Amino acid sequence: KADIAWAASAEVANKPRLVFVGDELRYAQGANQRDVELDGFVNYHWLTSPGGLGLPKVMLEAGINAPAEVVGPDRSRRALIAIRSSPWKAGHETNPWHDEFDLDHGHVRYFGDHKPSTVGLPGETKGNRLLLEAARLHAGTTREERLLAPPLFLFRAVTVHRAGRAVVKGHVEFCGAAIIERLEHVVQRDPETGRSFPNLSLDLAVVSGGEIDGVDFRWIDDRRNAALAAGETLRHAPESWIRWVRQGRLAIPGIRRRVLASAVQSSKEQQPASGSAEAATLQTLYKFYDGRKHAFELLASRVAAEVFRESGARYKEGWLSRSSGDGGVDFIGRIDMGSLKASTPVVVLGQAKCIQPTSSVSPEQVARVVARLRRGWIGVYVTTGSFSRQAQVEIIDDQYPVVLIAGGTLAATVRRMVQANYGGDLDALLASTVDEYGAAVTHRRPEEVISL
Amino acid sequence: IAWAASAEVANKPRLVFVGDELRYAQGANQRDVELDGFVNYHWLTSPGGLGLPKVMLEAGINAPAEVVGPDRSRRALIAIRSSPWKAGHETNPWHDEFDLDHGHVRYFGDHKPSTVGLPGETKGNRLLLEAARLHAGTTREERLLAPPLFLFRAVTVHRAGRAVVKGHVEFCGAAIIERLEHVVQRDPETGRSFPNLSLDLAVVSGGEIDGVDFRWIDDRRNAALAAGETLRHAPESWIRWVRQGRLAIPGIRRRVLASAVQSSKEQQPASGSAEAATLQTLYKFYDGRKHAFELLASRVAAEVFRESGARYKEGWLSRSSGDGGVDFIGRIDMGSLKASTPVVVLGQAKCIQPTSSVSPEQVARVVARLRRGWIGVYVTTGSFSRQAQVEIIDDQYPVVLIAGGTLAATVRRMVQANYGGDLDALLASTVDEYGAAVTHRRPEEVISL
Amino acid sequence: DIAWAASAEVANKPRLVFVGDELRYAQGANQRDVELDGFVNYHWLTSPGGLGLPKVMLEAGINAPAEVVGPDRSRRALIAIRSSPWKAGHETNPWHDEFDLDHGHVRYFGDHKPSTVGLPGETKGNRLLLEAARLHAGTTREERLLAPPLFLFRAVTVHRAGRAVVKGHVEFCGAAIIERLEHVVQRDPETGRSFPNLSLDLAVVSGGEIDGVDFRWIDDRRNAALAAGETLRHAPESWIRWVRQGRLAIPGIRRRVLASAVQSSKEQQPASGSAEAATLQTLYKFYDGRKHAFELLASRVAAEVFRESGARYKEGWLSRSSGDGGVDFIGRIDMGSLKASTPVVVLGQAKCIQPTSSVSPEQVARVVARLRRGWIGVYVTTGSFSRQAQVEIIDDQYPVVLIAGGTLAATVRRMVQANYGGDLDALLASTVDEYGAAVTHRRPEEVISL
Amino acid sequence: KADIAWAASAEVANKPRLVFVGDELRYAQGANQRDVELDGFVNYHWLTSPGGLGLPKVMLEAGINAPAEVVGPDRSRRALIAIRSSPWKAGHETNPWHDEFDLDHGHVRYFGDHKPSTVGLPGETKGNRLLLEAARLHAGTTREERLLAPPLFLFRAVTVHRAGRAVVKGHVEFCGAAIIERLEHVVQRDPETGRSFPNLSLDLAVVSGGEIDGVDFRWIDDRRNAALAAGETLRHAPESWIRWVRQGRLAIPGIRRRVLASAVQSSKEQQPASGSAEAATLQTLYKFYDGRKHAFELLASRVAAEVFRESGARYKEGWLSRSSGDGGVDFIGRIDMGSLKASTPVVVLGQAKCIQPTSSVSPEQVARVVARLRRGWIGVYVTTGSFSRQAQVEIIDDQYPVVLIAGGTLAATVRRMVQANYGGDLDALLASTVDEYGAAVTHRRPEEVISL
Ligand SMILES: [Mg+2]
Ligand SMILES: [Mg+2]
Repeated sequence: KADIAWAASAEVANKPRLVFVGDELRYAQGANQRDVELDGFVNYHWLTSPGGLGLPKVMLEAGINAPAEVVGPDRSRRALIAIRSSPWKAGHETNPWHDEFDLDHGHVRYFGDHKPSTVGLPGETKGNRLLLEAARLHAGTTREERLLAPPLFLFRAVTVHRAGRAVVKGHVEFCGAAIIERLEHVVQRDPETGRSFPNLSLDLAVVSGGEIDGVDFRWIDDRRNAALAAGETLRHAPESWIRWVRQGRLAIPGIRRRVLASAVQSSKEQQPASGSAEAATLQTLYKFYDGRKHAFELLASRVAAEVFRESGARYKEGWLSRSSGDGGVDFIGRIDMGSLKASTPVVVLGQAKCIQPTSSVSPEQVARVVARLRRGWIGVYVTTGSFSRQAQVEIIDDQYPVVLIAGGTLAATVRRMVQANYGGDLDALLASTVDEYGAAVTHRRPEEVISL
Repeated sequence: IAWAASAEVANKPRLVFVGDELRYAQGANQRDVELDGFVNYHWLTSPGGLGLPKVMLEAGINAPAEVVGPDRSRRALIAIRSSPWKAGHETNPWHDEFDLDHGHVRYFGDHKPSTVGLPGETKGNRLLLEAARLHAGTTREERLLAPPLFLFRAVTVHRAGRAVVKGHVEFCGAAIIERLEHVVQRDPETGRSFPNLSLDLAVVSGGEIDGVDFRWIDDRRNAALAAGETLRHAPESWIRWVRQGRLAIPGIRRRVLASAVQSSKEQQPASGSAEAATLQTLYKFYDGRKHAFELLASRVAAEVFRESGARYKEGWLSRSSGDGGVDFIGRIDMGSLKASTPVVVLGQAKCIQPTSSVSPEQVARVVARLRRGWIGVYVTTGSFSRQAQVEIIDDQYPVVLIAGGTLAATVRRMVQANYGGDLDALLASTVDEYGAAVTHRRPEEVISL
Repeated sequence: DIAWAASAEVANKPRLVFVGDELRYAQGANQRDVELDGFVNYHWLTSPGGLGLPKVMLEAGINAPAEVVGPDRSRRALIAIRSSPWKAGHETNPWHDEFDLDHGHVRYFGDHKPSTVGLPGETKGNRLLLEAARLHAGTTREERLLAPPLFLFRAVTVHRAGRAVVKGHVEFCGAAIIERLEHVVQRDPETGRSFPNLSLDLAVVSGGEIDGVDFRWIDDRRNAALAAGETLRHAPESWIRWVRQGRLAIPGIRRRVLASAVQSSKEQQPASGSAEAATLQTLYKFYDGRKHAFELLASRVAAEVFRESGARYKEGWLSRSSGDGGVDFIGRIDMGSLKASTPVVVLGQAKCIQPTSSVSPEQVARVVARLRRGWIGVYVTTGSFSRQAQVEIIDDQYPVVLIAGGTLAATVRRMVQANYGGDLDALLASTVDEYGAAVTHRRPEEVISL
Repeated sequence: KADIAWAASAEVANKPRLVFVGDELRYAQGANQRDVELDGFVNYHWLTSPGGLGLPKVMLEAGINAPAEVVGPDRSRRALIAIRSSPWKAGHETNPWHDEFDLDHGHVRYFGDHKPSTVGLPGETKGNRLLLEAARLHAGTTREERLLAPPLFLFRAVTVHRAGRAVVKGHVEFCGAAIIERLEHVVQRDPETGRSFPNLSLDLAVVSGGEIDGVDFRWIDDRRNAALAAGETLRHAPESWIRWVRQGRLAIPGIRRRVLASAVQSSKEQQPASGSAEAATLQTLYKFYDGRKHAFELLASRVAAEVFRESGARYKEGWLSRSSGDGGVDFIGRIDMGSLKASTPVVVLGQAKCIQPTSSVSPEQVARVVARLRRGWIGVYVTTGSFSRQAQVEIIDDQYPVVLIAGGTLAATVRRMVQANYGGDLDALLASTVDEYGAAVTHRRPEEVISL
């Protein structure tokens, strides 16, 4: 009876049990601990506590959860804290005290479980007590305290579909492990009685799984192990959390989870391939348009036009704002979105800047264009050089409606315009943009492109 | 040819469209029409042969001599000339404000820091006061004498082939003085403050033609003609003003929309079309099925956006809000492949009788939700009210409109061009095979997937 | 030394009271009983018998114990204030105390009476308020240490044994710092007298870990053997922070209660039979036919509402003299330094509907849609705003100020009582005769030139 | 005898004495009331009280002045109140609570005559008593009370030079007629003696002259005319004033004097004048925050707060976006626009930039802040330097809702903050920003400031 129960624990201790952010789990009431996948999804109780360990379940009810206080040769320890929130609304805001999940930037604001009927002060409820006691450890200035600091695992109630219909109850979503970076006392007004009650407000920093966005659940097996030390649990623990226990609060901005919407391109993958014809072509473009910026602005307008038409959308070229000097906007255009005789106008603000293909564009120069954009307006930045990482990061993060055109796209679109209606001769378009054509500035308001 | 030439001038209409670029040269001929690729200004104001000198148009306020008639004396007209622009450096808070699309222009008088005394000691402002007194109105006989104000702005042009900066102007309609004020301006050169005049002006609607018949000027410069005899080549707007007064101003001002307003008939399918029948069946089906009609709306809007080559990608709905109306979310990839930028598409739907129209506020509920980088789309079985379209165009609301006509048209080719069946399966699809696809996600998350 | 046991008990036992606590207030009650008639004894909580100190009287208005003489200075321990809001719609006085405890803001008026001779304030209350204001704006931490905390109390109607009972009970509303004190001129609707008085903006500080205070703070402040710097050991963290930093602490120490900003139709409308209700009736019955005169009135009302804060508001124009459209009127709010400030274009919409009717989210959205970047909106109505409209304004974060029946009626009451001497019909006539003249056809952006 | 006198008074009553805003008047206490021109300038005493009237002088001593109560048949009334503002330091102000003139916007911030050694509440002094008795009528509840209201005529001591020789004393200038828009309690501290004292602060609304940029002094003659009733004294009053008498509070935001002037300031104008105490303060600021970025961000948060408080808006302290590194947004606040009952939250984005006081902020740097602004949001840029002219014109043209705080504004605001809270001790403030910039940093989204 001992050899078997031990060999099973060793068996589950050998195999890794990974979870990932977004993983739909099946949280069933009275579920076993053997079924690896219940009802199509990975079973919760098995993932958190396999049957091989011989350990009881880690309940995940609405609010704050925690298993028994782990007593050990190390010290008294809290294994972990399991958090669960809802999304179904039935109110006015619905809540001024609603839990906010910013997983893309690794930050979650979560509110305590103090009820208006709770007789006492935060936190007489088990949940808030666990939260305070853990907060004291997360605010630890030593490794001896941060080792004891129980990991807060996040879960989110999700609606899961199958073949037909949608199941709202019975499923959860792993959101990650987090550090308690701030705790506050708040006052929430219960609308049922119109009476104010106190509560807790946690600012949490979600740590990123290295190298892939996930967590090995054997770490929890380590935490729950009453025969282990606090330092003996950092074997299957993510490197970020380890770096937190090793460093402190100063490691937070470096280990905090970070997810962008779209991909970011380096200067090398924005510029054409080294040695290719497009490289020498871009160099000749930088050499030719170094003296005159305006012809480069006209070129940029035409290029932008061909780029917007490349997708399929109907584009209408407007004009060029300036004839001398510099400004925030260099050229104006318009995009008719939809079908013919029903399409809606979208003003296209354009900025062009000729620069070394090795050089990159600063985010403030892009922002000088973004700032002029009103509702229903989009932008386009045309350059010979590349775009800095922070530029694209700020664009993606803040959801900036700006089309980026670096060396590569410029070279390709121009090369397509050299073959289409230029007849191979590039100096034809190059010189045509220099004289005659460059005199047309129109000099009108940007929103007046709609009228024509 | 003495009076016969002047009578020959009174036969040929000299219509001057609002926006016509004119050639203004120092010592320009009054006989030659076209000058340097442009219509000569001096000939336009004074054709020569009328026995009348050319109406000068120097910087700011101009006016010809007083006109002596058979009864009473009248001022012919007032010729204004401005000059934009400062090449990306608008400097004056006392700059003239031109809103021709709504027939409104605010113009500032020509008092100068050097000018001693109060406005208008200066000739221009003096003329402005004198005219404004008549523009006040009260009686129709008093409005009858009020001199029209013709507006011009110096526009940099292109002489046949290459650009020319100075020596060219641009017509800007005829205006009524609706407000006179005294303002104080600080001269940047000196730093000291000087008084001046500020004028709110209503540019009247031309009527059949946006421009005006310049023979009106000739009639007003005609000494033999009386005041009430000068209103024959004048726009009906000005006549309505002389009749009524300051009350007729809202209904006579120039009104220009960037686009055209469609009627209910053209927003609906042809009266005898099969698509009209399918539309009627659509309405009869989704009368009490809002959610299904909204999923359908998501699909239809998706196919409409797709029917252009534009890289469109669908998403979800939003029936979670909290007693809030349902809206579908989509996303468009803007520009070429790789060189692309996401755009969130927020759409709403309303199944109404094909005869019924959508109010401006209902569309505005979609417009309001739009953050920068978003576009809206409204889908309905009925039509769209005039005022809604007006507000969308005028205020430049980025919202795509799909009436019953476009709806039925796109739906008709959305089934028997891919389904391999009929409309019934789709009507059942939006109910059963669609179900709940709203989720609890913000519209911004569609660009993150 | 024998009573020093009870005194030590008092000094050692934390005596907490929370914002919203119901206290039994009886003048003849003793300071030894902790409970009286079902509720906590006010006089015990404020001045326990173990201290042997006199009672802290809570007369209606402004109260303060005799000056406390310390080894260093002579300080006023505290200033107890008892307001009496009483009514759901309000009383008859246009200048009544209003509470925004969910945001730690209280508009409170001085005790200057119509029958008061001289300048504000020859009355003891206003005098105490000014003497307190001398310290609440202390130029040093030492001065701020002497500053008497304002303890707000507020008469209420508790639900006891005999099917609820009015009077005899007060409500603790927190400890306050005087943000602002200005000269105001009020008018008694009944007597007809116009008199000066003091208008005070008060900041109810955040309690921190608890939503209230420890009255041992008051015990320390009343202790004549303690220096002012020795009395902060039981004071709120927000208060200590204020004493240290001064005015720089106020924006971050106000009490905040996370509560639904959505209001019902009953809250937005006056009481069933209040003065504001009759005012609203006169307004609706008057402006039922003509919408433009009401647009003018709404312009004035929006102006007053924005000017309450002390903001730099400048009127613009009225859009249309006939017909209907998206925006009814235009104004502006200069924000920043007097030398270099940025203007905020204000877009207004007026709609006179049945006071029982509500404004739809689409009707609000017609206004919100017109808002450019840097622009703010305002919607004025005789009716209310639907729940969903407010929900969408909160959700999608619409920069729009909502002025419904109650706010309109109250504001109009103040305007009438302070400019036309209680003559509503004069104001109405002025709106009818002057609306046509206050109309321009300018773009909203042109308001910056004003 | 009687013929000449009565004809003199009649000829004064039938002749408009127009005085414009900015006019320089010769003021001699021993001058006569006959000469209309004294020492190359207009005689003050003649202008304010012509000899033909036979009325006593309207003395203009330093501070607040008022003639004897006019015993009219309607009742007793005050003719007017003549304010004289002592200084123009041209930037060399040492007292933070000096009177501020903004005549281009018809606003004047004025301060009472309460002295540090004054015993009693404001105002036991004659001046403050005059201002309070006046304010009683300026906020008159009826048209008649407003008819009784004595107009405030503002005068500022000026240095004149008509021959090429500057004369510091002896001459004053007209600054229009004003309405007491606001009268509030305030506490000042004389930096000299170091003594703090209470006083009155006033927001004055200089009214629009209408057709003329000034007033006709026959209005004053009529108010001083004891034979005239109060209602009969408006015959030569400005239209704005009559409109105020009729309407009341509702007229004020529409009758303020307005002067159209360029909002663009030079680098010299955005900086405190050289040789001033304020310039020394700015020097100390730049020198102290030359290496500190985030401390300067905290300080900038505080300063922004104070400026918004000056505007009258209710500001709410939010947080700092980061404790380390750089970014677009440094600090976040909130403004509850409207009244207590009816209001809306306005998110405030802030950016700090401790550059050289001679260095100017580029359009791209400002636009990096503007680009982050949604609707219902406002921005604010705080710098030790100035803003480039191009940045300013880009702000004005596209109407960017951003508050500009350059070196001068910053320094002045800091001087007032220090004098009013730390007893003139700047080190306390600086150390406060250095020691508290770490615990003010949160990783929340700017929209979360509505919950604070
Ligand atoms: Mg309206
Ligand atoms: Mg910074």
